[PDB]
Amino acid sequence: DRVKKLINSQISLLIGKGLHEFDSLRDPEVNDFRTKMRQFCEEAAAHRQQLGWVEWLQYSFPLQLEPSARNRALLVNVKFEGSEESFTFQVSTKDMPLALMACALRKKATVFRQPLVEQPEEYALQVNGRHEYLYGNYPLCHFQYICSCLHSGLTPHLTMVHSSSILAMRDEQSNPASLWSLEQPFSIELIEGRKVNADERMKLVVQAGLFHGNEMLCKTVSSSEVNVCSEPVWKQRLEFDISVCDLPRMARLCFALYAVVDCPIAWANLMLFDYKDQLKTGERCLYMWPSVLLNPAGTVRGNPNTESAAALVIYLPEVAPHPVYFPALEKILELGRHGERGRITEEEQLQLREILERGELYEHEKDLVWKMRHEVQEHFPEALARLLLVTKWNKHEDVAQMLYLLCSWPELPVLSALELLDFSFPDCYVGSFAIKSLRKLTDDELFQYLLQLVQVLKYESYLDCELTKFLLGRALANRKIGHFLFWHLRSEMHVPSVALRFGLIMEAYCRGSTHHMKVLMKQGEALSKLKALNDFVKVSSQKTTKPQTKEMMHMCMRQETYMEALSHLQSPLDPSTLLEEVCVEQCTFMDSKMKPLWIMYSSEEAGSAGNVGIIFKNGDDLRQDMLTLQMIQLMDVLWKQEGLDLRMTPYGCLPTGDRTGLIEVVLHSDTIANIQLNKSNMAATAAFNKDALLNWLKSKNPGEALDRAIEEFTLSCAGYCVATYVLGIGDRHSDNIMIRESGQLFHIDFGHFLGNRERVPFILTYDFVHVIQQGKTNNSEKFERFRGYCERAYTILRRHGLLFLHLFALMRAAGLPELSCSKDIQYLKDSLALGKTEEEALKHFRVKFNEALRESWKTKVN
Ligand SMILES: O=S(=O)(Nc1cc(-c2ccccc2)cnc1Cl)c1ccccc1
Repeated sequence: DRVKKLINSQISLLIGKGLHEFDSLRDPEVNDFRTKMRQFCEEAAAHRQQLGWVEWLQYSFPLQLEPSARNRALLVNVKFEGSEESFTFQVSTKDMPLALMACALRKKATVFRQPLVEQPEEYALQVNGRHEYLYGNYPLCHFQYICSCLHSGLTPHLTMVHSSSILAMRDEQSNPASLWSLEQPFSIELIEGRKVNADERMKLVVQAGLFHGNEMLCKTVSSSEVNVCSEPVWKQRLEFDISVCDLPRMARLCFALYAVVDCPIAWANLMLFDYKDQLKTGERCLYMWPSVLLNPAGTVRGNPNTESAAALVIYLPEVAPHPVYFPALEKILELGRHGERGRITEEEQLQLREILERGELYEHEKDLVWKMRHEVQEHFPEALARLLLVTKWNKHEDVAQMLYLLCSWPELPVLSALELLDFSFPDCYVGSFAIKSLRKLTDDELFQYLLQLVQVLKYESYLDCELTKFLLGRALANRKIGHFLFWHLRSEMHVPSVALRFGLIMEAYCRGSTHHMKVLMKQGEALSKLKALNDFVKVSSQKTTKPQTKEMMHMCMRQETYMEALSHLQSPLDPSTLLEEVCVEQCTFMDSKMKPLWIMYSSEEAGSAGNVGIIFKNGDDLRQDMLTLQMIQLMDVLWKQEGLDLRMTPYGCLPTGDRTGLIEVVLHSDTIANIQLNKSNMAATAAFNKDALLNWLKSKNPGEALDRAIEEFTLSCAGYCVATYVLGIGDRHSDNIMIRESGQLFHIDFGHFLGNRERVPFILTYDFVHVIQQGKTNNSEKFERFRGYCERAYTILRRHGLLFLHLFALMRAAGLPELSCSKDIQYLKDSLALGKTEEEALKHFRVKFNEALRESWKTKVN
């Protein structure tokens, strides 16, 4: 009672929408989702509270392993929980956590003078001051943390945590106690319009279309030209060239209101069948969306702003004296079960094999694929997507035959399934099949494609769908998936077209984890304080000097409310990272337009690893930066899987709200511009500006350490050269290129990509060529090693080109201005040269790299 009320108020606060607003809609679809998903999520919670302690570690602290894992001597520091005493010992990189734990237990038994009761099977290793653990049958070098410690030269710091301490964690965090006979053409009545705004010199026209995804089910139909006014009256029948029996389940009726002398005013879409498969009848008031002509990919829910929105009043006629439902799967299978099998020649079989292993088709090739659909199922099951595109979705008998084959179709690889989630495959059985083939995704693969799967939610026609249930069950079984599902949904609550669906998904999730809701509320409280702090800085910076604005910012941070809200939270960029004590004296802001905040933290328990920073940005849209950074991280994963480590810096970037988000601070790094300022009285002051970077690296890496710093520079430079080329990242200058003290180079501020439209050439800078060449004019041994790294990295990506295309195609749903149409994805097809052999593509890359070298020489000549 009292606790249910508190939880409801806490969910309302967290999701940024009062739960009463869901009830105020008196919508049965909203109500059924809330009830079904509350039940499904609470069952997930009860399953969790009973997990074994190692399974609970898999839930809460999923393993962070090196892509390769999916000899060498090592020093490790181990302490036991609650002890100020630690033990430093030598293990091998090939040793398993259990060997290290048994070594720590022998040390404790000798130091505490007792033959211990505890066995190493009773413990897990926590990374000090982090929500990260090392457990399982994996050598130590396979863990991201150990791998990171080895490369940086730092000593791993671990805590032996007993099964009883993990079980106390689990307990503390528990939840509190018949259509086919209807042959008449499809038709509607266009009654009237309301709240219409347009030039009175013009006329109003309503264009109407019937769609199955992106494809027209028949020709579009227009109303008559009526004079422009606030309340236009049509009262006319619009008839389509499609029988009511041929309407597919996922048929959408799309509208566009416009003014003619073309002038787009608004658009609205609706599904012809409801969420309970009933064919819609009666009057419908369609609260239209402003047009930026038909928009089939647009949401099928009305504009919530009923006070200002233009509205179309339509009538769906009563086609039968009884409710008509879409036929059940059993009746569809019955109809599709019958149909002649393909009996063709070996030559016509060779023409079919040529096109199925090939990508648009000619009409005769379509009729052949459809004829040979049984052979597609039995010998080319990965060509399901081609066959689905040749199916005539506007003929219920052809759809029945396709659906019969699909229900016996073998499970497809993850790559094929991601393609099948595209809006070009709108059928709910195709969608269900795609999800079934994605269930085999590992948590690491799911995490990698989470952003795209969340965007796919904007294509969903109904609230209760297989994709939401899949995403919810996977989020409730893995805290890190849960974390990022919440934030991707939360960051779009200011968008009216998704606020309902997203708010309901977050409510359902919260029912499944009360503790995690409170952890996320703490993150929201910090973000709330950061926004108020940033507004103060924006105002102050325009009136006083930077050291004055910085002092006032510190004073505001020093307030009890800010110190409490800003300290002891999980990072929204990484729930493994704990943001403990805010280091006020170290906090600052950037001189740029939006004045982003630089917030520093420290943790005594994590030591050096607890020294972390976050950038809070308000005023810019960070979605494209996040997508680019995720794509670079995917490149890094793919290269490491072929044994190529290009020493990339895929730092965190997370939109959290309306033009609001966080960026991970990469410590011990500076921009090329600051280094190239060539300031006097510094360790890097150069005779020639070209020496500055190398002198800076020399000062950070004394003696023998320079060699490895030049090598890290070369590797990351090859990785970023390929990544910016493939992704079309332009506007690259000295202030958006950074360098780490280790020698690693990385890119920041990714506002423009995919050539944005001017095709971006491969980029080579003489300042970077100089470091690669170890400060020598001619050093083709070092330069050509660099070109080899570029070529190897490029050819690895091309081999996974389809994965990038499928993910970028899913991202079209994001609404990013630079990722709107097929032209934007043409850029990625061209940069990866996928319509070529590896020989023709490598030849082409060599032409572009040599062209970039000749361009770079225009700077070398001087
Ligand atoms: O305004 S900023 O603070 N935004 C930003 C900073 C970083 C960043 C990340 C890891 C270390 C360091 C800076 C990444 N992306 C962006 Cl858009 C910035 C700082 C320095 C140069 C230019 C822009």
